[PDB]
Amino acid sequence: EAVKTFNSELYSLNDYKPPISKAKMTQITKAAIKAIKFYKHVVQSVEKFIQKCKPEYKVPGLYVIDSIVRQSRHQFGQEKDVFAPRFSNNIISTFQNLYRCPGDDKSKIVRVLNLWQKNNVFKSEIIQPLLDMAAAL
Ligand SMILES: [N+]
Ligand SMILES: [N+]
Ligand SMILES: [N+]
Ligand SMILES: [N+]
Ligand SMILES: [N+]
Ligand SMILES: [N+]
Repeated sequence: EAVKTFNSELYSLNDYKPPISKAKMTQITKAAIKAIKFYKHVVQSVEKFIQKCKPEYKVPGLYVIDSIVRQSRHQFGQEKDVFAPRFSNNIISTFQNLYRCPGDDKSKIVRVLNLWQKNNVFKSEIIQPLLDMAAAL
């Protein structure tokens, strides 16, 4: 139900040509956060979206992760945020999927990683392999 509403908004990305509207991203993020009880379902849905989506939607999918983790850290506290730790479990595979984006979108991913590193959204042991994966392409 809370997960149904989130899935609905997430998959609605398919109706749009990137870049995605701020208002749409906000709606997806707010739905994720309202559904914090079901954070595992939320993370699983985002990961599935990114695995299966067309190449033009990989960066939008990453922005969904970025938007959820930023809002959750702001709203619940960096130490208490449940989203970044849960996304970390499969993150190497998530990014393997993300890097199968158009070559003109690769820089957008590295930008996100650079900001995550600066703000310590993940520790170096997670961020560095993700940075290494960009360089290896
Ligand atoms: N998808
Ligand atoms: N993309
Ligand atoms: N939290
Ligand atoms: N959280
Ligand atoms: N992930
Ligand atoms: N970021």
